[PDB]
Amino acid sequence: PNNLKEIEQEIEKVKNEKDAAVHAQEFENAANLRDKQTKLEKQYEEAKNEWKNAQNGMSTSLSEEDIAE
Amino acid sequence: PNNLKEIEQEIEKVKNEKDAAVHAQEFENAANLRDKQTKLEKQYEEAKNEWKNAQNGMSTSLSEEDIAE
Repeated sequence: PNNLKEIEQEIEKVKNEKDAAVHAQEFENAANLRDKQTKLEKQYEEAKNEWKNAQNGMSTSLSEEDIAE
Repeated sequence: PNNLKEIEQEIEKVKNEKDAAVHAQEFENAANLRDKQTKLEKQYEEAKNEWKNAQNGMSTSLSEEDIAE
């Protein structure tokens, strides 16, 4: 639902940014990025779990409209 | 003269120690070790240069005792 998409993208760019710091020996910034990534993943798990939890709230059923299409 | 040896040994263990921090994502310790390694190499260059500076001061001569041995 257009939420875990962008959140996952931020995790990707953060990981690349940390890799650049590691190869450049900029460990001062790398330490901050490591904690930031953990923050992103922590909220990522909660956001995904609540989404699938709400998915079970409603049941997807077919209808003659779908077959008509 | 037991000077470049001891400095090189400390540089060697520091280099391995930094790798331990990097693989363990201990970036805070990595920065501290990185500065220490640079400081040691600074002393290594000075000690190595001044060692051969003293060596060039005198010239080794072949005494007849060396031939006798």
